[PDB]
Amino acid sequence: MDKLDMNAKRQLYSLIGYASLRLHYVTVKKPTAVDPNSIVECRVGDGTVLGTGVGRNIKIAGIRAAENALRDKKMLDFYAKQRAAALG
Repeated sequence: MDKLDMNAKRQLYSLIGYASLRLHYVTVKKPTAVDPNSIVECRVGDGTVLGTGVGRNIKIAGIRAAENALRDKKMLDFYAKQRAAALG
C-alpha cells in the first residue's frame, strides 16, 4: 500500500535505479516542535541526494522527494539513458 511512495520510488528505480544507484530515502523530519512537517531526502548509493521533498508524513514526503527527483528531466535523462540502456 501507500507508505514509501511506491509508484514514485518505482518510477525512480525504473528510470534511474539500475544498481550502483542504491535509491534510498532518509527522513529527517521527526515531528515535534522544531519540525513543522515530514521532510525526506532521496539519497543514492554513493552519497548524493537526487530527490528532496517535504510532506505531511513518510508517505507524502516520500512521494514528494521522489517527485522532486523525477522533475529533473536532465538528470533523469542521463540515468534513463543508462538504466534503460543497461537493461534494455
